Amino acid sequence: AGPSAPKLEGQMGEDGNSIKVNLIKQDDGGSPIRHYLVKYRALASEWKPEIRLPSGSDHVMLKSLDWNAEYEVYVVAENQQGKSKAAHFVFRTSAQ
Repeated sequence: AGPSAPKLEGQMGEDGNSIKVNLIKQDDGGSPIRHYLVKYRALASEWKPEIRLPSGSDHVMLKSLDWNAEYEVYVVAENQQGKSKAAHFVFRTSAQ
């Protein structure tokens, strides 16, 4: 039970490996949502030191990743009355 997994919109910075993951909400039940659990990995190493967002954020970010590499970002959310499944955002970095 609980909210539905967030929708992750991808904004890539012209730096080549600067990634902003925007967390769009849709169904929670009056938005009783609490922060996000964000963990991501690349096509080289898995699960990097994950991060927990503030209690009610808008996005999560990662900077200075491997060039010409693929990345997987998994974002879970918490809610007053339980947890909300993980949504998966996938992208690739630019070339150095």
